Amino acid sequence: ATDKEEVIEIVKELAELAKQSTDPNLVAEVVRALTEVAKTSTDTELIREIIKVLLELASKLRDPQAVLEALQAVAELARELAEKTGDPIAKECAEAVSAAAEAVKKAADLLKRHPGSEAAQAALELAKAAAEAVLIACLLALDYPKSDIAKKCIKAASEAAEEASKAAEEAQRHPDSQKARDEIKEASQKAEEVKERCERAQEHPNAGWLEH
Repeated sequence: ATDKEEVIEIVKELAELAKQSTDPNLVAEVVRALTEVAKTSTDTELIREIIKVLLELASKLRDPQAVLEALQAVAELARELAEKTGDPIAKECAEAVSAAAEAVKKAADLLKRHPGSEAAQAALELAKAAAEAVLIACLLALDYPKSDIAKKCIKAASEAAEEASKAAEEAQRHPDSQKARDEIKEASQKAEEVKERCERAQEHPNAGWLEH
């Protein structure tokens, strides 16, 4: 623990390095390593910050296995962070992430079985959009746990995760239904708007790449 900011700078190098690698084993190690630090740290703000790095990483990983691995880790640390801080939102975020990962896993599994089912393609898109909404909503929940914006965007993003799971259920039953495709796509647009509305609410640091 040379310094709280130092370790924070360390994980970012690991996070950025995780995105650059094209080998799945090395990425899984980065998650496990990032998960170990937070699992051993007694500094909630350090844990909180590490989760934020994991949220952004899941957004940028291009391997489905690595994404789910990132979402699982976020769920784990978020649940631990909620118990420590006794903060309910951290629990809410943890549940929403798990709901999001599950729908993604369900939809991706289905599409593999019916690669030509447009309704199945629509279901995966909804699960992806729902997941992104959860990621952005968790980021607000962690930064502004007291804000009502975070309360609303977590409730909506959580809602999108339940719909994403229901869409995968109907799609499996009716892989050949155009109506089911249209409904899922309609629900997908709503979830995408949630993500965009919540993203606009977050405040980023006025620190350009060149300054740091």
